Amino acid sequence: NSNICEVCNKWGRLFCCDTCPRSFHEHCHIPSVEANKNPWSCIFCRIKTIQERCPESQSGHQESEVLMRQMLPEEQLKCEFLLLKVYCDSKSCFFASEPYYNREGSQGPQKPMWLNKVKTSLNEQMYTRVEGFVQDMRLIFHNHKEFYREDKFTRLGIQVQDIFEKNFRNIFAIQETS
Ligand SMILES: [Zn+2]
Ligand SMILES: [Zn+2]
Ligand SMILES: [Zn+2]
Repeated sequence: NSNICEVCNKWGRLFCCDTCPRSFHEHCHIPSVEANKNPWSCIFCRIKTIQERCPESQSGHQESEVLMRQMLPEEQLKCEFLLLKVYCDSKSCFFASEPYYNREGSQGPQKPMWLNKVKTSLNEQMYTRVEGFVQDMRLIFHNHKEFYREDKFTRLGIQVQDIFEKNFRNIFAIQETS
Protein backbone atom coordinates (compact mmCIF):
# COMPACT_ATOMS: atom_id res chain seq x y z
CA ASN A 1 0.00 0.00 0.00
CA SER A 2 0.86 3.69 -0.40
CA ASN A 3 2.56 5.39 2.57
CA ILE A 4 0.57 8.64 2.17
CA CYS A 5 -3.21 9.49 2.46
CA GLU A 6 -4.80 9.47 -1.02
CA VAL A 7 -6.81 12.58 -0.20
CA CYS A 8 -4.43 15.01 1.65
CA ASN A 9 -1.09 13.42 0.63
CA LYS A 10 0.27 13.35 4.20
CA TRP A 11 1.52 10.44 6.28
CA GLY A 12 0.04 9.60 9.66
CA ARG A 13 -2.39 6.96 11.02
CA LEU A 14 -3.39 5.37 7.67
CA PHE A 15 -5.96 2.67 6.93
CA CYS A 16 -5.06 0.58 3.93
CA CYS A 17 -7.45 -0.67 1.26
CA ASP A 18 -7.43 -4.50 0.86
CA THR A 19 -8.28 -4.46 -2.83
CA CYS A 20 -6.10 -1.63 -4.05
CA PRO A 21 -2.88 0.10 -2.92
CA ARG A 22 -4.50 3.30 -1.67
CA SER A 23 -4.39 4.49 1.90
CA PHE A 24 -6.45 6.95 4.02
CA HIS A 25 -6.68 8.90 7.14
CA GLU A 26 -9.84 7.89 9.00
CA HIS A 27 -11.74 11.15 8.38
CA CYS A 28 -10.20 11.83 4.96
CA HIS A 29 -12.04 8.78 3.52
CA ILE A 30 -15.75 9.35 2.87
CA PRO A 31 -17.55 7.72 4.49
CA SER A 32 -15.09 7.75 7.56
CA VAL A 33 -13.08 4.49 7.52
CA GLU A 34 -15.34 1.76 8.94
CA ALA A 35 -14.55 0.33 12.48
CA ASN A 36 -14.23 -3.37 11.78
CA LYS A 37 -14.72 -4.94 8.28
CA ASN A 38 -11.92 -7.29 7.20
CA PRO A 39 -11.29 -7.16 4.34
CA TRP A 40 -12.03 -3.42 3.82
CA SER A 41 -12.46 -1.88 0.42
CA CYS A 42 -12.05 1.93 -0.18
CA ILE A 43 -14.64 4.07 -1.99
CA PHE A 44 -12.57 3.90 -5.19
CA CYS A 45 -12.91 0.15 -5.15
CA ARG A 46 -16.63 0.26 -4.29
CA ILE A 47 -17.29 2.60 -7.20
CA LYS A 48 -15.36 0.41 -9.60
CA THR A 49 -17.44 -2.58 -8.43
CA ILE A 50 -20.70 -0.75 -9.34
CA GLN A 51 -19.33 -0.05 -12.80
CA GLU A 52 -18.22 -3.71 -13.25
CA ARG A 53 -21.56 -5.13 -12.13
CA CYS A 54 -23.48 -2.87 -14.58
CA PRO A 55 -21.29 -1.99 -17.54
CA GLU A 56 -24.15 -0.10 -19.17
CA SER A 57 -23.98 2.36 -16.28
CA GLN A 58 -21.12 4.01 -18.20
CA SER A 59 -23.32 4.95 -21.15
CA GLY A 60 -24.03 8.69 -21.48
CA HIS A 61 -26.73 10.23 -19.33
CA GLN A 62 -28.58 13.56 -19.25
CA GLU A 63 -27.75 15.76 -16.24
CA SER A 64 -31.44 16.45 -15.70
CA GLU A 65 -32.17 12.76 -15.26
CA VAL A 66 -29.18 12.27 -12.94
CA LEU A 67 -30.21 15.18 -10.69
CA MET A 68 -33.70 13.72 -10.21
CA ARG A 69 -32.50 10.39 -8.95
CA GLN A 70 -33.39 9.47 -5.44
CA MET A 71 -30.52 8.93 -3.02
CA LEU A 72 -30.58 5.17 -2.93
CA PRO A 73 -27.34 3.47 -1.71
CA GLU A 74 -25.51 3.62 -5.08
CA GLU A 75 -26.26 7.34 -5.60
CA GLN A 76 -25.30 8.07 -1.96
CA LEU A 77 -21.97 6.39 -2.64
CA LYS A 78 -21.45 8.27 -5.90
CA CYS A 79 -22.03 11.63 -4.12
CA GLU A 80 -19.69 10.64 -1.32
CA PHE A 81 -17.01 9.79 -3.92
CA LEU A 82 -17.58 13.09 -5.81
CA LEU A 83 -17.21 15.01 -2.54
CA LEU A 84 -14.03 13.12 -1.81
CA LYS A 85 -12.62 13.97 -5.26
CA VAL A 86 -13.05 17.67 -4.40
CA TYR A 87 -11.22 17.24 -1.08
CA CYS A 88 -8.40 15.53 -3.05
CA ASP A 89 -7.47 18.93 -4.48
CA SER A 90 -5.40 21.05 -2.12
CA LYS A 91 -7.40 24.12 -3.04
CA SER A 92 -10.38 22.61 -1.29
CA CYS A 93 -8.99 24.04 1.92
CA PHE A 94 -10.49 27.37 1.11
CA PHE A 95 -13.97 25.86 0.92
CA ALA A 96 -13.80 23.24 3.74
CA SER A 97 -14.76 25.11 6.86
CA GLU A 98 -17.46 27.68 7.66
CA PRO A 99 -16.70 31.03 5.93
CA TYR A 100 -17.19 34.58 7.16
CA TYR A 101 -17.72 37.71 5.14
CA ASN A 102 -16.34 41.19 6.00
CA ARG A 103 -14.96 42.88 2.91
CA GLU A 104 -15.41 46.52 1.95
CA GLY A 105 -17.83 46.78 -0.96
CA SER A 106 -19.25 43.23 -0.66
CA GLN A 107 -22.09 41.71 1.24
CA GLY A 108 -21.98 37.98 2.34
CA PRO A 109 -24.19 35.39 0.72
CA GLN A 110 -27.72 34.76 1.80
CA LYS A 111 -27.08 31.03 2.13
CA PRO A 112 -23.49 30.24 3.14
CA MET A 113 -22.20 26.76 2.27
CA TRP A 114 -19.04 24.79 2.75
CA LEU A 115 -17.59 21.30 2.18
CA ASN A 116 -17.69 20.05 5.75
CA LYS A 117 -21.40 21.11 5.92
CA VAL A 118 -22.10 18.99 2.77
CA LYS A 119 -20.10 16.18 4.33
CA THR A 120 -22.23 16.25 7.51
CA SER A 121 -25.37 16.45 5.38
CA LEU A 122 -24.42 13.31 3.48
CA ASN A 123 -23.54 11.49 6.66
CA GLU A 124 -26.90 12.41 8.21
CA GLN A 125 -28.82 11.27 5.00
CA MET A 126 -30.26 14.83 4.59
CA TYR A 127 -30.39 14.70 0.79
CA THR A 128 -33.26 12.77 -0.79
CA ARG A 129 -32.15 13.40 -4.45
CA VAL A 130 -28.79 13.87 -6.18
CA GLU A 131 -30.03 17.40 -7.05
CA GLY A 132 -29.81 18.50 -3.34
CA PHE A 133 -26.15 17.50 -3.08
CA VAL A 134 -25.23 19.05 -6.44
CA GLN A 135 -27.06 22.31 -5.68
CA ASP A 136 -25.18 22.75 -2.37
CA MET A 137 -21.82 21.95 -4.05
CA ARG A 138 -22.44 24.48 -6.85
CA LEU A 139 -23.58 27.07 -4.26
CA ILE A 140 -20.18 26.94 -2.59
CA PHE A 141 -18.48 28.21 -5.75
CA HIS A 142 -21.23 30.60 -6.79
CA ASN A 143 -21.17 32.33 -3.34
CA HIS A 144 -17.39 32.71 -3.69
CA LYS A 145 -17.53 34.24 -7.14
CA GLU A 146 -20.17 36.72 -6.15
CA PHE A 147 -18.50 37.78 -2.89
CA TYR A 148 -14.93 38.25 -4.24
CA ARG A 149 -16.09 40.19 -7.37
CA GLU A 150 -13.00 41.44 -9.20
CA ASP A 151 -10.46 40.27 -6.68
CA LYS A 152 -8.23 37.73 -8.34
CA PHE A 153 -9.10 35.34 -5.45
CA THR A 154 -12.31 34.66 -7.37
CA ARG A 155 -10.25 32.31 -9.46
CA LEU A 156 -9.98 29.79 -6.66
CA GLY A 157 -13.75 29.25 -6.97
CA ILE A 158 -13.50 28.68 -10.70
CA GLN A 159 -10.65 26.25 -10.21
CA VAL A 160 -12.33 24.07 -7.60
CA GLN A 161 -15.67 24.20 -9.42
CA ASP A 162 -13.91 22.84 -12.52
CA ILE A 163 -12.62 19.87 -10.47
CA PHE A 164 -16.16 19.30 -9.19
CA GLU A 165 -17.77 19.50 -12.65
CA LYS A 166 -15.21 17.18 -14.39
CA ASN A 167 -15.63 14.61 -11.62
CA PHE A 168 -19.46 14.95 -11.73
CA ARG A 169 -19.45 14.21 -15.46
CA ASN A 170 -17.13 11.21 -14.95
CA ILE A 171 -18.78 9.61 -11.93
CA PHE A 172 -22.36 10.02 -13.15
CA ALA A 173 -21.38 9.22 -16.83
CA ILE A 174 -22.83 12.43 -18.23
CA GLN A 175 -23.12 12.30 -22.04
CA GLU A 176 -20.16 14.02 -23.62
CA THR A 177 -20.88 17.22 -25.64
CA SER A 178 -18.96 20.04 -27.44
ZN1 LIG B 1 -5.58 12.48 4.75
ZN1 LIG C 1 -9.30 0.50 -2.83
ZN1 LIG D 1 -26.35 -5.82 -15.54
